[PDB]
Amino acid sequence: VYLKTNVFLGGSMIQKTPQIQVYSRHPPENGKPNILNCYVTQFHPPHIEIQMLKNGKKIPKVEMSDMSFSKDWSFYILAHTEFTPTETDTYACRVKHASMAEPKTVYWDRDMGGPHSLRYFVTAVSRPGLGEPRFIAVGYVDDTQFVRFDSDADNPRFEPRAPWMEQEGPEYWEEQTQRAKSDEQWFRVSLRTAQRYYNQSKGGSHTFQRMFGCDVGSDWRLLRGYQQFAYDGRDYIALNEDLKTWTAADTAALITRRKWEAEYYRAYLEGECVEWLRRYLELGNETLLRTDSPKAHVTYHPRSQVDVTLRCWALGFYPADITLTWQLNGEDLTQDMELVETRPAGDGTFQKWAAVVVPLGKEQNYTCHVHHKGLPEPLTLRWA
Repeated sequence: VYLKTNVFLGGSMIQKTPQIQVYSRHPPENGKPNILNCYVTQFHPPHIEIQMLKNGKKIPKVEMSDMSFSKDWSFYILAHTEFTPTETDTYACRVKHASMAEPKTVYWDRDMGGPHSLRYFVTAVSRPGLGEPRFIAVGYVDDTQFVRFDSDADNPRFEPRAPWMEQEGPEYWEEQTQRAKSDEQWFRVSLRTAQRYYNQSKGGSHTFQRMFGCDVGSDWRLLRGYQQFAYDGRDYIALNEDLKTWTAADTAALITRRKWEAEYYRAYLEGECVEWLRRYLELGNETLLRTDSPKAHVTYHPRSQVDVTLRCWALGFYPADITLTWQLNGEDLTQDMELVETRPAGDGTFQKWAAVVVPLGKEQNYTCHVHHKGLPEPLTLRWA
């Protein structure tokens, strides 16, 4: 359940270049239909334009995930589209973002080369000249989105984004919608305050983020409870682990702290939040409690006459947490490892790979190990 920020606040824009991965949902086979994914992460500010192209031209029908961010505050988005690979057609994803001179085009390269949490990620973005600020809020149980709110839909309200949430009745949706609609006003005020404060121009769009929720262990004790904010991508104020005090970042916030300094947030983070997490887990037990172990395998990409790339894959796994490792003789190689960030397949499962460059004719000495929760014990594989 949504938590209300019980008090208002009183009262340097960085830019982060997006990384992009372009990949199909299932292994490609010519002539067989598939989903092509364009996964864009690690970027700030959140305004971004994302195209997918077949043979140079824009594909019109492309789904976009609700936008969210990770704990370092940077944003991600997953775009995908229906397609059927052939041997000849090319596919790329083109990204346009404030942090880059030109748009950036990444081609689909057909070879590429427990505890629980309940978390909300909230974002408000002022569009001065293009109306009131756009408010968005997305909830997560572990690695699974389950609710979303968007000021941009007409008569917006909290909505289930996991089918198992359809069980909850109108009481729930009303109360959640009401808390979202209240937080949005807060963000309006807060966006106005921050602006005024730094003497900023009424033109510039600005960004305010909030993250809040629950980390629980095996023993169901609160490992970590969160209530923190970023302004323009940068830390601003955070409830401490003590659930009593605040860490402010700059000076503009150090007066919001003195007008903020407990039981209120502790009540939520130790009480309601852990309670509803437990509830969400039952409602979606058949899937949230599942454990899809990963389909690992090693592929081989020989460039030069001396050395080649070996890539350890891991496909179709849940939950998202995982460890891939390359080894030569029990020795570890995580040093000269290229290792993409973990990515959604779109079906609720995840993908990842690790790569190393090795001396041609010696691909047999290297060994990959896949450590996933859904694994009896670490997995062992290599090339033959």
